[PDB]
Amino acid sequence: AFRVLKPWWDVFTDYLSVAMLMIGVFGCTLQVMQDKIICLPKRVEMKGLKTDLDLQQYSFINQMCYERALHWYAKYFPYLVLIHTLVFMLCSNFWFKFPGSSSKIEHFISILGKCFDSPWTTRALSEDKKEGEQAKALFEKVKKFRLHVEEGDILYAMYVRQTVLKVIKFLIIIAYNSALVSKVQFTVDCNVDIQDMTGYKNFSCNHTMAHLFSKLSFCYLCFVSIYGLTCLYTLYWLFYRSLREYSFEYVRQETGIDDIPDVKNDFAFMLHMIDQYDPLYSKRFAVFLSEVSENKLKQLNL
Amino acid sequence: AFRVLKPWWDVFTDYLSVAMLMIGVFGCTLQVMQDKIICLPKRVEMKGLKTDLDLQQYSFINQMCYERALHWYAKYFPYLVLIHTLVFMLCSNFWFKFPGSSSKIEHFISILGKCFDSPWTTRALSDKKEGEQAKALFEKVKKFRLHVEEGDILYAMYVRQTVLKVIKFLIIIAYNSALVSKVQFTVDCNVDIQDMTGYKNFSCNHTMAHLFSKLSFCYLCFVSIYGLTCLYTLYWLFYRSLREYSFEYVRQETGIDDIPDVKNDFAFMLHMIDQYDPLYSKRFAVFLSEVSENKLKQLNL
Amino acid sequence: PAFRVLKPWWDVFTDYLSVAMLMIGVFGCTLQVMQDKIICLPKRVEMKGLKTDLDLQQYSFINQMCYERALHWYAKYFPYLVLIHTLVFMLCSNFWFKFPGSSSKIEHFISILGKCFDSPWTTRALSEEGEQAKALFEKVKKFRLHVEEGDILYAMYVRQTVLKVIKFLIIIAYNSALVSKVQFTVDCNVDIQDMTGYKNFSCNHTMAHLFSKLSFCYLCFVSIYGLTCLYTLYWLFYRSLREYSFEYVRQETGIDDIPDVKNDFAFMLHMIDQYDPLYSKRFAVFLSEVSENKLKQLNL
Amino acid sequence: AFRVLKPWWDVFTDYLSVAMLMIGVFGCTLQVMQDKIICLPKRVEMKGLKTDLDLQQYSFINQMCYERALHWYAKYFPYLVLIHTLVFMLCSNFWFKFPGSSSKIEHFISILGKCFDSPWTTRALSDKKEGEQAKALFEKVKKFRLHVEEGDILYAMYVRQTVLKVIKFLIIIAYNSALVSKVQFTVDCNVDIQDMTGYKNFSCNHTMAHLFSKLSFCYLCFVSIYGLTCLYTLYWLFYRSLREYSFEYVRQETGIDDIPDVKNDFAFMLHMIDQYDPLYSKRFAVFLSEVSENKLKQLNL
Amino acid sequence: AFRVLKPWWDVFTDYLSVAMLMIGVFGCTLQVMQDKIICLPKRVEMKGLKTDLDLQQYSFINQMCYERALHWYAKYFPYLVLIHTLVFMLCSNFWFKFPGSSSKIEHFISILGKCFDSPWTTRALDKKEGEQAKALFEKVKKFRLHVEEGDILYAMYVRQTVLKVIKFLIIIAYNSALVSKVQFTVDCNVDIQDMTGYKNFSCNHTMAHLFSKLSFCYLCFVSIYGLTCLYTLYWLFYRSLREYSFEYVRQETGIDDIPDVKNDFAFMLHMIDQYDPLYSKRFAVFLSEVSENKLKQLNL
Amino acid sequence: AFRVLKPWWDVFTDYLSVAMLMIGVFGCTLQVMQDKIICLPKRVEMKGLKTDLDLQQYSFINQMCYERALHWYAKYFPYLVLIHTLVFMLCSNFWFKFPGSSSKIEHFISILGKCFDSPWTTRALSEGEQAKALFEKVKKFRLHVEEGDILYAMYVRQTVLKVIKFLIIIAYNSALVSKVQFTVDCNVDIQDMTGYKNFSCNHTMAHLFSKLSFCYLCFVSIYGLTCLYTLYWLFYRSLREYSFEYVRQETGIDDIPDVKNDFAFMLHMIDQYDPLYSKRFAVFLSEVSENKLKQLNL
Repeated sequence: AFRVLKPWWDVFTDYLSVAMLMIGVFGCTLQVMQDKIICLPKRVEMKGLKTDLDLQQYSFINQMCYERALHWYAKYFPYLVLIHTLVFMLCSNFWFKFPGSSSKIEHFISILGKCFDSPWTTRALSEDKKEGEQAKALFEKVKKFRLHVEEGDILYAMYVRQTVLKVIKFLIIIAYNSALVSKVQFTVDCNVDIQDMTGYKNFSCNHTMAHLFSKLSFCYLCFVSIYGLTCLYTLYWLFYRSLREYSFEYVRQETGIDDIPDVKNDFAFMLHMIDQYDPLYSKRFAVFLSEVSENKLKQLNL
Repeated sequence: AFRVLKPWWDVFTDYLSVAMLMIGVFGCTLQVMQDKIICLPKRVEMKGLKTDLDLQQYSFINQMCYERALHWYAKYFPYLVLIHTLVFMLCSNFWFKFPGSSSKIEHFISILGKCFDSPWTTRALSDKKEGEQAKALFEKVKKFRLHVEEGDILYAMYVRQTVLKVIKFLIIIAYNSALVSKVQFTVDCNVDIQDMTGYKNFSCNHTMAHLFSKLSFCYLCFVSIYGLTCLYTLYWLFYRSLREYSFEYVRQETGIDDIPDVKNDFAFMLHMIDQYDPLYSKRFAVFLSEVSENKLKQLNL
Repeated sequence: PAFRVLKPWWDVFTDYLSVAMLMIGVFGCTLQVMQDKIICLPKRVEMKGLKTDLDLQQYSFINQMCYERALHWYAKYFPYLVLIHTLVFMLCSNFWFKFPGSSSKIEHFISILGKCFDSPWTTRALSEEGEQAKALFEKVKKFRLHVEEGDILYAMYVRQTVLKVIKFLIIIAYNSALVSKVQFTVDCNVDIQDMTGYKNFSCNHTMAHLFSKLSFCYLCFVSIYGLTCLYTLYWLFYRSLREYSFEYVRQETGIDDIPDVKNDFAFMLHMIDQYDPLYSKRFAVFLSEVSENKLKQLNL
Repeated sequence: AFRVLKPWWDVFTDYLSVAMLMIGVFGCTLQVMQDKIICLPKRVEMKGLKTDLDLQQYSFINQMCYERALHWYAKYFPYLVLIHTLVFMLCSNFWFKFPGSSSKIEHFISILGKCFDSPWTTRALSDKKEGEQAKALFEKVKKFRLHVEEGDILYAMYVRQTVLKVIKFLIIIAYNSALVSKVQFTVDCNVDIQDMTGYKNFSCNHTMAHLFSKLSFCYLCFVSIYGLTCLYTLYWLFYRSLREYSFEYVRQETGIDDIPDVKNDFAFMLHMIDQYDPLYSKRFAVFLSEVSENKLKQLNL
Repeated sequence: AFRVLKPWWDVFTDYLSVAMLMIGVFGCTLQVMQDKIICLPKRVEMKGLKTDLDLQQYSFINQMCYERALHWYAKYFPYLVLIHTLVFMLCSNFWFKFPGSSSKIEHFISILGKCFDSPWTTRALDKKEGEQAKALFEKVKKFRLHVEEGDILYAMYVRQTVLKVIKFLIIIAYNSALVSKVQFTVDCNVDIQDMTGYKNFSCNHTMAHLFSKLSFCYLCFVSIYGLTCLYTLYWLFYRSLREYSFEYVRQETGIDDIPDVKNDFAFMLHMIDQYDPLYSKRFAVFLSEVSENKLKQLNL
Repeated sequence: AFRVLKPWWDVFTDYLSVAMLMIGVFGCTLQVMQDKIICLPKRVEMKGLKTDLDLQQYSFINQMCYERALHWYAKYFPYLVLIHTLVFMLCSNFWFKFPGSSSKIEHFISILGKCFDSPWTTRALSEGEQAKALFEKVKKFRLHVEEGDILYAMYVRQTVLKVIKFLIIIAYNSALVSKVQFTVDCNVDIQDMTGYKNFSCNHTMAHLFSKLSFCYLCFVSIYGLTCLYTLYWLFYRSLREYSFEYVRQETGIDDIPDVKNDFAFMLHMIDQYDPLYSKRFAVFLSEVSENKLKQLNL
């Protein structure tokens, strides 16, 4: 699968998002099962007060003040969480499933798998007709892959745009979610004009799930902040190391085959992406990139 | 399997349809557990007001004003969404199963898959079993090129389905935008029940009126994106005569300057595949020249 | 299962329609007994309310007395009728698999075609083993004496579609006739005064504006169903299903002596070539004395 | 595969029984969900009557009049439906699963199945292993004829079973038709609870009275059809000698003119097997002539 | 393959046991669903009586008179029927899983299954088949030596049947004794005067007319079960099952050197011959020394 | 699951545990379905008595007296039943899944299953490579087990824990069975907020819990009796030393040695299921049989 093409920052978030999502789901459930606002008329030994209100006047007051007193944030806290998590997940898996930049990844993975474990690699890095035929076919495949992928830049622009979009969505969320968080309170006042229906004008209301939504909001800000720090680090990683230019220096130094060229653009990007998992697949691919090795295979074929 | 024949617009529209179904199901789920209407009579220190009504008269009033005061759009918003999503699903994946129509596509897919990995293409672009495989490839290519060139059964149907989807777009957006303002919270109910209840005018509240409005806005936006994608698909479909294909670049980049020009359904399929990866075309075009057949026969000896 | 190739497109279409009809019927029945089925109030023929002075059980007495005295019989038993009609359709669609007289012949035919479809001699004849081919030929010979003796496997297939068409016509008739009798507000005039004190009541049927909509849907479905059946009723009449003629195979193979079969074998070939038009081609070679002449020559 | 020995009636009655069972189960299911009875006292502008009764005295009245005024049929109809259906199913099944009467059936089925695929059967109608298998099957059939052609234990039980089922039909139809008129909607209840409630006469409504009646009618219909088929069986076992079979058609057609006429259990079972496909009879008949055995012996020597 | 060692009576008994179980679960479920007792105070135009009792004093009275007036049989009838059914089931199967009486059964059944597919039996009534027959003969001798002195596979059968019969007698006894105490309306005289104000109440038990019918049905079913078990108990004792004579097989096969088995093996043969009286002949063929001498002669 | 390595003791105790769990679940289900307390005030022609209490003062009274008047046994009986049956099951099952005492069990079962059907047993009591392999695996397993302990002490240690737990359960169930009453009195000091100080309460599941407690006591008693008999059976001879004596006279072989420790322990256990596996194993325990097999192989 696409496990080799995923640094830590691209799997770490792959869990954070999930966590975020479940919070949202929990909220939604608890917003439906649990009760809601409860409102009582205000009058601005001990004996109780008689309001002389029915069982439907109370429901009318409750469901009028629910939407005439509560701030829009308190009413819909978790739906925004679900929307944001869904958009984040859509961002994380954009260039994997987009045609025009998906076949290249599949071909690269297939060729890397083929060349990772080859007898010719063992023979070449140490210092039959079938093996020689397979080796020659794989060299031709590598050459055609190089000429077919070493011209475009689609697998880098998409990734840059993706990270930029995730970072900006971070900034917006931490902006507004932090702005509107003191408006989730417990006891509110409701001043609606229902005087000819119930006989009372001012009410005091208690929102049930206020404290819990406040706690969940703080947890969500924390998780988002971690997400944003990870994304910022990735964005720094992209824009510092000149990711569109590879350099086979260490392979040349500790291999002895001093003719490996420096590939650029998309292939260099993919090499930089695959050496963050296990820095040896670059060696195996570099084996199949020297005219010297091709000449030695031709000579041994005879 | 079939992912190769599904361009980006198709998957984009499928995701939009999935989201549409999700919001429809969300609305349907909420309507059962929360939605209701509460109606009170109108009479046009602080003390309460006595109406002197039972628990049966209140239910009478509620369920009468529900169906005599609410606009039909507010009552059944999400069922329309579900029906439209169902129609959109039916329109998609419809040009696969109207006739059998599976042999014509699976045969082409298998042909292309076996042609892509044929070493003969690589050798031209640079044992007995290889010769037998090449002979079978040529024979089945000939059979399929003879079968396909019969008419238009997998091209016009695509046009019909896209046109139907666009028409459904226009209608849905039109009447969802027209009536989106009939979802209100507080309404006035004027029913003539005075000889059994005593009150004539009532004021009612619909529980879910600030949420159906937002779900409607989200649904309308998703609809608009869907329609824009469909319009682009139609523009691309009708801008280029996809029933005729020319191997202009293949002959120049390969040197075999005798490859013919195929048309109708086969050309349509070739253009369909050209979007995913413009490499299968050359691999198939390798097995389309009689000179290649002559070379294969000569080398098999 | 095994009896899958013996289903033209309209058969699976009608199966899907029938299952959808059953879903609608069960949905309606479930929604029926899920809520309060009626709300009835007495009638008395600044603003202040009216005190009926009725207990909590007198209201239930009134509700369920007027429910079965003011509602039209259609508004109550709609889902039950939907279920009954769907079950009848499903039973009718399969009254040619379970009858032993037709089941035996169908199993024999399917076994013969299964044996013939994977016989190398068919490929040999079409391109232009041994004892098994001869034995299969005698099996085919016996087969086209066992079945070709009358009209049993075909008479019931044309007898059932007529019944289905009649049922669809009757359903349309009495379901469009009585769709406007499902009202929302009704008047109930029962004589319960020594128990309650009120004689005239006004009632609301809660799910009256729902059964209406479902009804429409139901009609539409049967309408489509009807059309399909009509096509099949037309498909069995323009061409004589009891006469078959091997013509294209003769020209595409050259074995120009295959005869024209009649009766149930002809009908079965007609009904099975619409699934995959090659079973007739594969079977055709097992019908000519030339094929057996070549078999005997090859054996010697 | 105990389906070859099942004429059309023995498979029609099974579906009838399933339908009867589902009707009974549906009725028994709604027997509990819906509230049973509603009783109010009788006093033998417009204002209501103040009964001045609690919610406990109402329950007392309802649950006393329920069992002091309703007829036993109106209360126990579904249970009787289920009991009768279970008895019918048990009677239909008391033919395969009785020791001393099940081994013969399986032996016959296995022998007939093996004989249906012997190539000597088709050979006689125009290899060492095949020859010895044919000889062994000849001996097995000869032994079997000496096994189940002495006692009619497998034929008397079928007649007993069908007679009992007909009797049950008669009883069920009789009493259901007699009592179906006692399921009423509105009833009167005259119980002596005056020192506890203050009222002596009550009027009650039985909610599930217009429904059971309908189901009851349906039940009869199904049962009626059931009985008819059983009656047909008690004309098919008695219009000829069911214990004397005649292999006349096989001799007059195939040519083998020495096949014997079996009798008793074997004749009855052949008459039954000849109600599915008249080809098993001749496949078994061909393995009953000494001429065929002599021909096989000559071919073996 | 235990069905062969399962006479007809031990199928009918299993069916009766499952019927008893379904009746019991039926009763328990409908006991859960209902509302149980309803109690009202007694005062030992028409106007209703005001008892001036709260909504919790009714619950107090109802549940006090429940376990102060109802008989112990009317409350725990379903539990008793379930317990009896479980004991019956665990009693009928206590000779398959008890160690020391299970290995013998599996050995015997496996051997009898092996000694059915043998052409030597057909010959009575080639090197590999001869060796297989000799091995089977050696096995016959060895286990016939094995299960010949430990005669515990038939005492357990008699003991379980006796236990079942005794349990039948007890159940019938106290079910007939206490079936007239399931009454509908009862009088409850509890001393609660300073908490409710009333001293005497009259109560109705909801499930007083369904339990009577279920009790009668249970009595009928258990009576049939007991009659079957009584017949089986008579069967085991009118003749010694510990001795078997192979008279008919000897007279029919002319191998008249067959000895008479005894004790446990005689019991197993007596049990098996009542399913299909043919395995005895196969074992008779495969237990004689004449047959093995003939086999040895043929082998050479 | 190792049926042969289970005697009547194990099967009977497993069935008893199943029944125990059944009644425990039944009681817990009824408690969670229909079980509560109903309390009324006390005043220490017939007419009704007015308490003048709301619909929430009753809830308050019921909740307060459900915690100050009901004994902790009356409320938590099914939970204790479930916990104790669970621990019994775990203790009885904690003998095969120990990391280090499992392979010796299934390997022994496989060896004996192979030895049961070996033709050499038939030949002796009346394929050479297979017989040699079986002899080899047998002798290596003997060497491995004769020095490997922690397969006999664990059995005793688990069957002693069951006995002690039985004793404790009897102890605290017999004493607190008379505290499950139906009618109880509740004297809580809530007068300024309810108006009454003394209440009489009914617990709705007193009699049923009494019956279930009696059934539980009987079932434990039987379980403990069986466990005591098992302990007696283990502790009256050297279960770790088996004597191959009758084999010599009833087989003819005179060179059958007596195995030591855990292997003798399993031999003693498996002898009761069927006293014939010892025969098949003793056939292969002779050092002359291997010599005869080697001679016959040539």
